[PDB]
Amino acid sequence: FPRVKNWEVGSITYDTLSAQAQQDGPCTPRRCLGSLVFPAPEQLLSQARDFINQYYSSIKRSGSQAHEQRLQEVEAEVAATGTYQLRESELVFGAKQAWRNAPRCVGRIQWGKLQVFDARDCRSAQEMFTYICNHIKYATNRGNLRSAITVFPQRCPGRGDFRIWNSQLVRYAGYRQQDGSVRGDPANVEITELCIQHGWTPGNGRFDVLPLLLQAPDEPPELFLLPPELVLEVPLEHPTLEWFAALGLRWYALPAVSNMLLEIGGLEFPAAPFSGWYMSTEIGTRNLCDPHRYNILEDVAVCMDLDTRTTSSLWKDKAAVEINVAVLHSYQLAKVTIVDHHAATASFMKHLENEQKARGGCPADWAWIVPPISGSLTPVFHQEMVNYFLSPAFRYQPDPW
Amino acid sequence: KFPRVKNWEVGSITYDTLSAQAQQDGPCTPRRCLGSLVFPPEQLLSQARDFINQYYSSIKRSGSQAHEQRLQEVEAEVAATGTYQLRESELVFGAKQAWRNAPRCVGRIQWGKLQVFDARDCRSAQEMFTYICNHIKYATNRGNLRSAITVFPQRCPGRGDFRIWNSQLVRYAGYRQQDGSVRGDPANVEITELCIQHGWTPGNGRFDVLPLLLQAPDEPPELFLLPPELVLEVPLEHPTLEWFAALGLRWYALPAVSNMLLEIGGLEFPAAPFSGWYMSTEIGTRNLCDPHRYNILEDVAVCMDLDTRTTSSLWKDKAAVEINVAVLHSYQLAKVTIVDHHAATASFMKHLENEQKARGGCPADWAWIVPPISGSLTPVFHQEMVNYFLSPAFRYQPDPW
Ligand code: HEM
Ligand code: HEM
Ligand SMILES: CNCc1cc(-c2cc(C)cc(N)n2)cc(C(F)(F)F)c1
Ligand SMILES: CNCc1cc(-c2cc(C)cc(N)n2)cc(C(F)(F)F)c1
Ligand SMILES: C[C@H](O)[C@H](O)[C@H]1CNc2nc(N)[nH]c(=O)c2N1
Ligand SMILES: C[C@H](O)[C@H](O)[C@H]1CNc2nc(N)[nH]c(=O)c2N1
Ligand SMILES: [Cl-]
Ligand SMILES: [Cl-]
Ligand SMILES: [Gd+3]
Ligand SMILES: [Gd+3]
Ligand SMILES: [Gd+3]
Ligand SMILES: [Zn+2]
Repeated sequence: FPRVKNWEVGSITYDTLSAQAQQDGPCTPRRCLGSLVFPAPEQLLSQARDFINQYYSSIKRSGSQAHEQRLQEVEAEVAATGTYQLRESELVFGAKQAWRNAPRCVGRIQWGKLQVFDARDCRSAQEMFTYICNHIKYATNRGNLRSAITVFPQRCPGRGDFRIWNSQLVRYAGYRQQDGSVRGDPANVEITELCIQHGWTPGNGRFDVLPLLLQAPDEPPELFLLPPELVLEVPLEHPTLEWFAALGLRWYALPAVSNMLLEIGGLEFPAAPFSGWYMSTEIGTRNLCDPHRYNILEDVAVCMDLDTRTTSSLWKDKAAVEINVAVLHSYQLAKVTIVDHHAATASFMKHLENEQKARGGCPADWAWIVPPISGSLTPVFHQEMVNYFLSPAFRYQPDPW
Repeated sequence: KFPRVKNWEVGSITYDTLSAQAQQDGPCTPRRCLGSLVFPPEQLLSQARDFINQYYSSIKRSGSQAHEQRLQEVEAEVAATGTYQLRESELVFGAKQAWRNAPRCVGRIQWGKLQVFDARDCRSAQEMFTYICNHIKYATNRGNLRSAITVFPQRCPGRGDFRIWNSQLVRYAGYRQQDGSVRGDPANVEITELCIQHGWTPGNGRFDVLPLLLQAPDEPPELFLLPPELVLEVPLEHPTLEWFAALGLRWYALPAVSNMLLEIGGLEFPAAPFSGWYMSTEIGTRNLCDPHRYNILEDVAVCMDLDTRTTSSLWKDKAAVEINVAVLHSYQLAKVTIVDHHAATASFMKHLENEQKARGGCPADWAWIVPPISGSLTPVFHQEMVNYFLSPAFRYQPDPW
């Protein structure tokens, strides 16, 4: 059992939960690949059996009458149909556990507070869009954001997958330019090209909200525009740098990841978009300051009158701090839920403590948990962490194109 | 079997073929990644043979006269004595390789430029002290710092070992109180209590340079007051925050790690202090702002009149940046070599590209290469890395008590 130290306090714990790590990661004793971004009925049965065991533990009915009945039921159904169906309460529990198990998620203190929308009866891409609009409406909640997941029908033999082609429900277009630059978000060049290639009439702004490409089984993807008033956005201003508003920067309220696969008890939900609220560094630091994203850092430092001809002035660090201040100020002014990296990492420390008592450990990916600015100012920097894969889980999956 | 390694800022891909050589198993398994953990008789000939082959390939002299001859001499030496002595040039080449192979070292672009003082004829703590003193003065060089290592005698069976008890050659005292808490550096409370217990008269201050505890084989250590004119220190001031000087902060010029064990070709040097120059975040972020170190962050933020009542003002981030500015400015004013984390990480990316061409990869520990402030503002953040152990190497070792 790995010994885990907190270097700020001196605390020492043992991650006994990692011993139950089901699937295998990318590291070996020869080489750690922890920094890489992207590292049969009998086996369906053992995964299902384990998840059902998990579910009946959570309802304090382990080894009980209903527990055996469910195990027998699922085996009977896998024997008869090659698969099985989750009960509604199992789906809710499994979606929460998948969030709880997600090693790169700093917001997991919230894991038990998740609204699960059961769209497993969804029939078409048109119904899928309605479900998604309802998800967006509920989760946004006029700025008082609520964590939610909508679960579309599971992968099943004989039919194609439901897929949302967009990586998030809200994404800004990225248009390749006349010279070769990107106008808008360069992370979204590919999905933007697909939307146009699928009949979308592009804009030419820097913050054009993309349409959804929604794929019903064995169907080409279908284009759906989001009603402008469903997509809550936050114009970005800075509390003391009045010129900052003239940058015309915006970001959207709702982080809704839509391209990940939800795996529960061996069943796979390739379309299961989930959303919470932002941590300000995702926007201020990564989306706005990554060189390959909006890349505003130098322009902001220039406007700040910082000396950008030498690195030792720390103009990059000063400008990024003020971009993050602007993000926090702007979301608070708009009354849109947002958490700064200090509050978020402090709450994650409480999550690790809760999880140590609850399960004997917590899967955590240090390099993703530590914020991209001011890392060692947050308590998670000084916390050793053990990264491993538990199921139920959210998994990356190939793009459908 | 050759890890794909992507740089996410540029999109470029390489393969780490060098990882195929990793001798010492790291702490990770397919089951769980332990990458964030700080600290996770003829065997001698295999490592000697290997290291000798490394030497002769590096000088384009593999499979030619002097190579074979040297292979026999170590073979005969170990047969006749159970160990061997490194040639001068091999001690040199081995020290540079252990530095080159140090996965957590961001300054490895400098690995070819290293001054190696051969102290293998040393005998007694008095001899150590003048060797250490020669090193310190050469390395300090009136503030024009020069990377150096002094290699005290290797380890042999049946006889005690040379050890420096201090973790660094320059450490500040840590004094407990009428209330447990510490004045000075809390990192060094332990060695501070050993020095006092071995006869040193404790000062009262927050920046008393500790005396050295030097240990000749099979002897209790001997205290040594470092010549005060040989410990170059930098008073910390800020270029525009006039009151920053009044905080009385200082740091020393020379980072000289003196508790690590140098291993070359099977031989072990438990006393081999190496030094370079500081990266500014080490002082300004970790040493001065860690909660368990000097923990000055709130004191500077009070002086900057920052709103410390709400974490979302990012007052921690602002105070941290100014402390780092103060470090860089002070060292540059004192004309003491220092490198900021932007220059240091840009140089490390150049080092990665060089090493890719030279050796087919580079052991790099992402969590330590990425600086503790403004992580994603530096290029190494966006560089995937592979971590593994190559020989020769610097290894951690137990405290000699
Ligand atoms: C409630 C507020 C939430 C916050 C503040 C938050 C925070 C974060 C952040 C900052 C990341 C890293 C993103 C990046 O840097 O690209 C992340 C990843 C992630 N989050 Fe959360 N999140 C929240 C809610 C949720 C919810 C509701 C779910 C699912 C039910 C979820 C599941 C995930 C997953 C799966 C990842 C990727 C994890 C991995 O690959 O291991 N999060 N989260
Ligand atoms: C010349 C300027 C140098 C700079 C700026 C530099 C920078 C650094 C930094 C920032 C660390 C991280 C330590 C920490 O944060 O606790 C480090 C670690 C380390 N440095 Fe360097 N360093 C330099 C030279 C050297 C030299 C000359 C040697 C040895 C000959 C060396 C060997 C090491 C080793 C062995 C580690 C720990 C590696 C590990 O445990 O994997 N460095 N260095
Ligand atoms: C930072 N933008 C990209 C990104 C954001 C998020 C994310 C997701 C949620 C629910 C909240 C939040 N605050 N963030 C999750 C991921 C991924 F891919 F890891 F799941 C990626
Ligand atoms: C700031 N932490 C103290 C610390 C500093 C350094 C270090 C060493 C050298 C030669 C240069 C530098 N700039 N730093 C190396 C280590 C260790 F032990 F990891 F090797 C620890
Ligand atoms: C290459 C490196 O692993 C990559 O840039 C990672 C590092 N840590 C991260 N952490 C978070 N939260 N989000 C990210 O996108 C990344 N990117
Ligand atoms: C727990 C965590 O691994 C630990 O705090 C590490 C993280 N990265 C680091 N990186 C550097 N350069 N120095 C350090 O001391 C640490 N500490
Ligand atoms: Cl995002
Ligand atoms: Cl240090
Ligand atoms: Gd003004
Ligand atoms: Gd302009
Ligand atoms: Gd006043
Ligand atoms: Zn690992």
